[PDB]
Amino acid sequence: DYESKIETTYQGDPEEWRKAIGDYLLFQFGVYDDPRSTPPISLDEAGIRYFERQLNLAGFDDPDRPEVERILDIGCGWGYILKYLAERFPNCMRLDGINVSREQLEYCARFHAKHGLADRINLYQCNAQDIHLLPDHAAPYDLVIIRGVISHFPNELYEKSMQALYGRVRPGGMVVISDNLYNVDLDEYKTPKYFSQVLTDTGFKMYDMRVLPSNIDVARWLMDSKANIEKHFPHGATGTLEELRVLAENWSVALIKNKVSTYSVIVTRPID
Ligand SMILES: Nc1ncnc2c1ncn2[C@@H]1O[C@H](CSCC[C@H](N)C(=O)O)[C@@H](O)[C@H]1O
Repeated sequence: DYESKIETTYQGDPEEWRKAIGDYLLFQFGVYDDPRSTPPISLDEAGIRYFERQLNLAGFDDPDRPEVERILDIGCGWGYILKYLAERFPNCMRLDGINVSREQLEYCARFHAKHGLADRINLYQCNAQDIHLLPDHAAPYDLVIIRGVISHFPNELYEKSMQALYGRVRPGGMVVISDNLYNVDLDEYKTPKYFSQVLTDTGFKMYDMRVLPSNIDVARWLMDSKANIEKHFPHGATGTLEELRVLAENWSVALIKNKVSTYSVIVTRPID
């Protein structure tokens, strides 16, 4: 039922999703402050510049760092992050994606194949808590992406997932996380502290943690996706797209009030 509830969330025609969240189908917000972004900044542009800023903060614009031989994308959505990483790391011959959504994985497979990446990118129906089942234990991960996923995890699944992940990360390896955390510890009519503590308790060293994108940039992404749904589905969106259209206002209000932020959380497995 856990996986059924996530399958329902991300089900529906990817071609419909494109009209709402952009052609790249990236679904963890974006940054609007990149000097390379020419206004008006699209959801696609905001989303990929946000990911590029995360990789910059994780040290991947420095050439004096180890070769990236193996990549994991935990909760790989509609597969654009894996496609981007295959082009950014053209000598990386193994990029693994895990997802519980069969419809997203079926789209990922077709999208990657179209781009000649079917043999470099491996896609698994695999819950983050079962990552011990990923093949080739001899090849640790140099780079792990967890972009807008852990919000779907009960605390126990988050802890077990990070415990499972840690042993499979190469010492010196980077885990690049984006999640939507609460700044307020009360019921009003995961916190940064708890979120960070799970990673450090696991044995990861904190490398960089910050609000990113800014509250106003997350609000802009949400209100732009809302405008997209209202323009492209004037007669009514349904399921997750209608929920997104409604959540956009309430979440944007929470963001302006600083009740919630999106955090860039980059940890490393220590070279010990
Ligand atoms: N327990 C779990 N194990 C694996 N993937 C999960 C998961 N719970 C949620 N997911 C996946 O996490 C994703 C959340 S949406 C984010 C998608 C992508 N990382 C992006 O940045 O666009 C979805 O693809 C969802 O199916």
